[PDB]
Amino acid sequence: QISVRGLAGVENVTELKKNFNRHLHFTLVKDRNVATPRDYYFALAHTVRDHLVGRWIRTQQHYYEKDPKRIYYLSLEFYMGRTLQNTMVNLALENACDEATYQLGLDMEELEEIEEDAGLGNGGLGRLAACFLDSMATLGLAAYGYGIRYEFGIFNQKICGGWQMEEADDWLRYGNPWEKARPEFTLPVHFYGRVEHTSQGAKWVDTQVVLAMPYDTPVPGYRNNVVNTMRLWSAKAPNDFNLGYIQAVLDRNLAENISRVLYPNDNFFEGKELRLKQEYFVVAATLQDIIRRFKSSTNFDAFPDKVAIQLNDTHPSLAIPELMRVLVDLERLDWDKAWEVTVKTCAYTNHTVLPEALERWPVHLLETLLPRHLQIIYEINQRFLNRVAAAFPGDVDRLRRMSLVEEGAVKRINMAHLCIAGSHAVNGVARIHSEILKKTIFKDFYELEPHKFQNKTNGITPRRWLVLCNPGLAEIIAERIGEEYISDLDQLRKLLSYVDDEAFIRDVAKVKQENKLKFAAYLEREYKVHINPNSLFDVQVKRIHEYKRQLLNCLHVITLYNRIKKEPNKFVVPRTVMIGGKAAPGYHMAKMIIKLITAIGDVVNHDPVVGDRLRVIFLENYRVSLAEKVIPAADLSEQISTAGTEASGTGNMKFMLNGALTIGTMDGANVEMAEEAGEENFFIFGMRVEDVDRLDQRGYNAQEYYDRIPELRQIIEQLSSGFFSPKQPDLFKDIVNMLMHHDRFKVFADYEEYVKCQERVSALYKNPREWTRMVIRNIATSGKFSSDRTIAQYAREIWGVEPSRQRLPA
Amino acid sequence: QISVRGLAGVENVTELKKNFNRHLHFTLVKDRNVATPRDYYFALAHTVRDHLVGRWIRTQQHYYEKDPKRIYYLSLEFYMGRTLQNTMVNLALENACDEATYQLGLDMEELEEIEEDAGLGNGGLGRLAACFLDSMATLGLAAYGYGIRYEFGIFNQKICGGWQMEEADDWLRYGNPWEKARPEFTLPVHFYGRVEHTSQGAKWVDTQVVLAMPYDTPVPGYRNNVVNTMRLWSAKAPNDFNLGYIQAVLDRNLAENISRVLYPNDNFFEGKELRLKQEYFVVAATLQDIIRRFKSSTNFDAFPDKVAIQLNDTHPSLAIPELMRVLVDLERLDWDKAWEVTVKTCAYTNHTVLPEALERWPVHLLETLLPRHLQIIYEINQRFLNRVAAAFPGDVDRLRRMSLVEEGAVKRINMAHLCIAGSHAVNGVARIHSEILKKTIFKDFYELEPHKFQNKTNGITPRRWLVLCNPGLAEIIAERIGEEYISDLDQLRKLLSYVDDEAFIRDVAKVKQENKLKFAAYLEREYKVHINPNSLFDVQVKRIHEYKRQLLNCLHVITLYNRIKKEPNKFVVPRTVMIGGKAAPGYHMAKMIIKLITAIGDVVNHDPVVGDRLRVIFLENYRVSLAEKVIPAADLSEQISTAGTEASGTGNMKFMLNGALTIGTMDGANVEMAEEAGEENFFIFGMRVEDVDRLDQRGYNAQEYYDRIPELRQIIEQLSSGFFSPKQPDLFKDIVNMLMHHDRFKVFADYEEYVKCQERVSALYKNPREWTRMVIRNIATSGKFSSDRTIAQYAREIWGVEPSRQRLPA
Ligand SMILES: OC[C@H]1O[C@@H](c2nnc(-c3ccc4c(c3)Cc3ccccc3-4)[nH]2)[C@H](O)[C@@H](O)[C@@H]1O
Ligand SMILES: OC[C@H]1O[C@@H](c2nnc(-c3ccc4c(c3)Cc3ccccc3-4)[nH]2)[C@H](O)[C@@H](O)[C@@H]1O
Ligand SMILES: *Cc1c(COP(=O)(O)O)cnc(C)c1O
Ligand SMILES: *Cc1c(COP(=O)(O)O)cnc(C)c1O
Repeated sequence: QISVRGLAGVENVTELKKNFNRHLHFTLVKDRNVATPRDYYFALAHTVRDHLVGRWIRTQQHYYEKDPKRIYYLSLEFYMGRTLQNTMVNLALENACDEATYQLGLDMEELEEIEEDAGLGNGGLGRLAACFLDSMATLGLAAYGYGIRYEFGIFNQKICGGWQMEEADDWLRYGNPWEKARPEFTLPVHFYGRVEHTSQGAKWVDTQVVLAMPYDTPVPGYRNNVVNTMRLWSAKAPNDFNLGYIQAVLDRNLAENISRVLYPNDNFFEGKELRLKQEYFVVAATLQDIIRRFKSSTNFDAFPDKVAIQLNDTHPSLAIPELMRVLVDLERLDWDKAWEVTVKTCAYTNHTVLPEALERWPVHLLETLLPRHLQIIYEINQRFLNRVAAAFPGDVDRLRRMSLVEEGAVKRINMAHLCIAGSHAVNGVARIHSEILKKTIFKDFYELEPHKFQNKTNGITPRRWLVLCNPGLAEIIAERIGEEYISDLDQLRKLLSYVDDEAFIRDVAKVKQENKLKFAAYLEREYKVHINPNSLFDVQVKRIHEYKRQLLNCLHVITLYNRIKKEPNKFVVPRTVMIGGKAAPGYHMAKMIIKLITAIGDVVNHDPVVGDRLRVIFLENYRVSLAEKVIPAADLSEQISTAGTEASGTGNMKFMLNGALTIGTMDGANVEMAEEAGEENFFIFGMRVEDVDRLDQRGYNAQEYYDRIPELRQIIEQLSSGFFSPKQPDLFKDIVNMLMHHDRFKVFADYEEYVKCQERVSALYKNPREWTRMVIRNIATSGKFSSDRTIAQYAREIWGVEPSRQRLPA
Repeated sequence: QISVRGLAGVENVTELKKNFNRHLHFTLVKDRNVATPRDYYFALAHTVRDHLVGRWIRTQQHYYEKDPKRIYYLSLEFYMGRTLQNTMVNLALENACDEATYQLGLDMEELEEIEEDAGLGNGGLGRLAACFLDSMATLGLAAYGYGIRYEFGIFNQKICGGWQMEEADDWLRYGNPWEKARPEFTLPVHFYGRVEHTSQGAKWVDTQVVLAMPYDTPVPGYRNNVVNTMRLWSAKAPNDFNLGYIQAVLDRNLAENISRVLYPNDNFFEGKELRLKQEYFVVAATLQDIIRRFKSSTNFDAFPDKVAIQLNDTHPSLAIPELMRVLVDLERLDWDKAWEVTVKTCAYTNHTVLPEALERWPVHLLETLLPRHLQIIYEINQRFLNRVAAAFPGDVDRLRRMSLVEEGAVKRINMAHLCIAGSHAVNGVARIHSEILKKTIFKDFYELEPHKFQNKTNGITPRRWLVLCNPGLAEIIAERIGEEYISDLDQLRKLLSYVDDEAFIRDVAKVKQENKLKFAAYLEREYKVHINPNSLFDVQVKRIHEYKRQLLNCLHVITLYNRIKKEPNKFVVPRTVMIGGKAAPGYHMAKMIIKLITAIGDVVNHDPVVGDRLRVIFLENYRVSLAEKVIPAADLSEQISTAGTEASGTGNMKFMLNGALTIGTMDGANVEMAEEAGEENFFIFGMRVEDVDRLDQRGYNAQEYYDRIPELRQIIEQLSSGFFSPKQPDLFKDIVNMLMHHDRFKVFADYEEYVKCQERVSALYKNPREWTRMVIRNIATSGKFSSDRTIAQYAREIWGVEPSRQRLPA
């Protein structure tokens, strides 16, 4: 049908049909009389997987023979989403499978919808890990992702009575055809116990053992025949575990609970023992696998020449003291040599400055669970502080601020300080964030070791986030500039030559229109909701958090409602305002925000005076597969965090690639996006970081804004008095109280500029030709935000390896 | 190589090789460079499984079109053992796979040893269920086995310091290539709740739900292209289960524990709640599946024409009140009609008369767990007793003895009484056992409903228990009488014509000798134990229980030792005495018996005066795959239970088929075996049932035997004084105490006859030609003990269906 989806050759189609029927009969044990759509999905998935196998085996043999430096990306989250379509895209099989299935009487798009998301992450951090794997494979790097195979991923969100309810995400119920269990590379992981000091060093004894069993998933590069591996560990009890009899077998559950469920926090730390066990489990199993692979090529001088370990935040920070433990206690290296190897091997990426998100583990927990690691941490700390004291003699307060050990009520280990001390490179995730790290929270570290600190601005994969989710747009671009841009996104700059081309303008606007119709139809089918597809699609999708300021969007929505009610017969640009995202289960204020959004919808959507001029829709169960549907359909991307809080953002980038304009603050990567497109082509508003600092010095007084802005005061009075909750008039009083007295994120301070800037959006939308020209200028300058660019920078500036676009043979 | 293993045609071998390599690459994702023997095993298993699929699909379609009466065999145990070799035997693929693997550089016998037993049973009852499935398929019956997929089967036994230690049998760790998950036929099962009585009947409300997910395993018939199904249910929590958040997900374990582990008792009942949940789980899920299949062909008049349910002991007895519940509460049949359907549909097999093995559930447990089932049971009881009272007016004591409800301290439901009341047929498992049921424990029931009571003597499958485990014997038989006997075992009578044929005598004795050499070598390899393969192999393998009298065998062994020590220079026929079997983990006396056996070995095996004249070996981890090795190698089969206690036995039959002579009491099926072979060809000794009764009336006084038999007294003094436990002299005093004061099984009363009869065994073994002639007379008359005979009788006399030897097309 369309060119970027590849060739449907007669031979290839005939073979795909034959293999589909083979898997239906032999693998699934069904005939066509009794097969359901789910059986058809599995038959297709097995058929496509068969095409990965030879390449997977060949890629791994190639790494064994060439022995390149290997890159190990360690993360507690990999937010993969669905695999079927992505695999077909990367192997150039999409049109062939469409034709084969069409010839068998089946619709491939309906089969794709059956697959479960692999939801092994919370949001941006986990999704970044997934983009990165895709880019590493596309760039020919010998890379492995290592994590945990959670039995239950991020919860499924249902909305009941306008409230979030959580359901378990039993993603493995029907089987996962993409993974291969590897019970033969099972490894032991130790917990608890005590330390004995012999004449021949320290020994960690009397430990409890849990087994780590690996499951491997293929990660195909884009049309280069490289298939890398994601290795996820699952927890198993040993067979002599607890070994009256029946209870001992049932208690195997205690050990296997380590890999049971993903902690559903985003930007929020809690010191729970189970989470610490998860973190050590992944590190201990991973490092053993790494060492085994290194020895099969005790000269550890060469270890950093053959191995890089990238820490995705502090969540796998125990890799530092575990590497030391192995080298000192088991391999018998002297401390100083071990430390040299460790620092040269490890690098740390920081993803947040919010203080409540930073991991600070109580010492008593580490003492019980990981007594040897605590000894090693103290020794790292004493040696590190000895260096600080030599460089800044007499600066006793600096010694307290830089310590890995925080004093107090409960002594804690600051894991971020541990990661900086033990890594040769430390990076933030957007230019403004990296600068903030050097000026504020890690200023002391930067002064001691300035060479360590870098920036690596985030990116997204253009395979999933353009070709897969928006083939119509990919196609109209390819018609003009060819297909090379899919793996070299900077080539999108060539589209600036088409900003005045009437045909290109028309085709861009047509693609958006088709995507909006398709999305409006999806909403009627699966959720019984009617929307005007000629309205401006105003979209804010991301996790629910005070810092992301869904509440600021709420206040705009109410403003627009109130203005319609005041002058009902005046024209206004119609909007469909869509907000979606999950709240962490124990985060009360986030749950109240969801309820506010649905309550505003209840009033607005049923007011006959409003008509179809304004609709407010809460999009339930926001996840990767839903992002692939709504992002292509958006007109306006809402990126409105308080300046200084969103370390990067990556949703922002996905919207820019797919032909939405952005309204946003100068925060995170929004800064760089505006720089690349031109500020004239972005809707920028609100306090800059320096303005937030100035208000903090004077003291933020929300009352002042209430007193001076009548439109704002009317909204607060409506919230307080029960206008949006007529049966429970005090329902929203905690939201009102927070906004008026303890708002850390200064929602009222950006309200006036936000409303004014939204009026400019509406004005431009009235002129479709000019809106579309601005869109072209955004898509054309989105190339910097390819994760291929990001990964090339990590490779050259941190890992010491050279990317390659060279194909392996098929 | 050998004829009964089938043809190795060039085409077939070429195809098997190609498919093996295909599964190695695509299914296992390995190349030959990195493949282990376990990978080779899986590649073969997938290759053989592919040959089952078409036949499986075709068989199930055939049943759908013909709509025969369906037979549902309900069991809490299916002791399947390994599947690979059995599948090849039943599809005639054994020589072809041997040749294919040989051509690939692999030894198929080494690959077979990798497979785990499916150990989903305790011993004889579970193994009988497995034999039965094999026979039902071979006889063309539309039969389904239904049970539970335990995550952990019967424990692995290790012997440490001579004591039994238990390890979890994590049989699924590497995957089970034989099963197919069917998550689409998942069904709900209800627990707890309460009953409401409306105007429109009783309603069972406020229940907790557990899901039952089925896994299907193929059961191939012998060369008839029929493949039936074994459907095993696995427990899953619903997704809203308990739905702070993290704990709710971890607590899904509570529901999933239902299918976690097999209770490891043999002939011993304990009233644990988890076991009751297992029993209801299997019944509730099964009956829904049965009803669904019946409706897809509300006229329940025809239900017993299309359905038979066979209850394997009382373990699935809740099927009776559950069928009633469905018909009355959900389908709205009147009680009397429902009851007619139930009784005509259900039939009950009893497997034991020991009072401690009979299920008697406390009422308070049923009241909490299954309140509606308890109401239905009481109503069954009241109606049943109304009939008793009409037939035997004034016989108030009969009403108390026959009640389903036992009065007392704790009121209990007698499940056996429930099964008799609600079934149209009740059978025992050997002629003597069936007679005992009519004269003793169910006498009252027999007087009320004599037509219900039948016998169905047990049997074993000759596919597993001759062709598979002893191909050399199968072959020498086939050379004389052809191959038809494999599915018509009565044809073994033709071998009586060869009792004087010198060539046949030689070949029979040669096969035994080869099997003994192979077994002696297995023992040196895997267990570092040396044995004389010219010695008489004296074997007692079965679960450890007082009633089975492993202790009587111990006393003989000590007697032989003591006689050697007394006259060291006299000739005695050398023996290797092998005892094996598992003890239930909480059965203290069974555990002490194992320790006694190993302690006797410690002394005997290291006494230089004994030499290789006597060796005592405890065979560790006795299970189906070990039975297949040791049974072909045995000379003497020890079947020495106290008369009246072993309902049938089935090990006895396996030994008779494989060319061992039997020493045994007139108990269980030993009676019928002696009748078929002739008493002159069996080593019968000891009290008959009537003799045991006479001693019970007078009172058993063990002291009398101690006082009169000097050889017995010497042994008791050696046990008491520490001769076999020099470091812990009192170690065995509980065994001594039991034998002297509270032996329910009268070990001393059969001692003198047992020793005398053992001397006759030794005398015959000295004359190999006459020993072998007697063996021929046993093998030749073993045909009655085919489970094909047993199943044909169930089919005609209970189920109302006609077996068929007709082949389906391939
Ligand atoms: O660079 C990728 C993205 O990382 C996000 C992030 N920054 N920190 C986290 C974070 C995620 C999960 C969890 C924590 C922090 C703490 C925690 C504790 C327990 C379980 C999960 C989590 N996520 C940033 O907010 C976002 O601006 C950035 O684009
Ligand atoms: O007909 C097949 C065989 O059934 C055996 C049996 N008779 N009762 C049981 C039995 C097995 C398991 C369990 C129970 C009884 C009670 C129990 C409770 C809990 C768990 C398992 C078990 N087993 C008989 O002892 C044997 O003579 C016969 O050949
Ligand atoms: C990209 C993405 C995110 C991150 O969005 P932000 O707006 O950067 O927070 C979160 N969740 C999903 C499912 C995503 O695809
Ligand atoms: C046949 C068999 C049994 C039953 O043996 P009995 O001597 O009848 O108790 C028990 N366990 C295994 C493994 C068997 O194969």
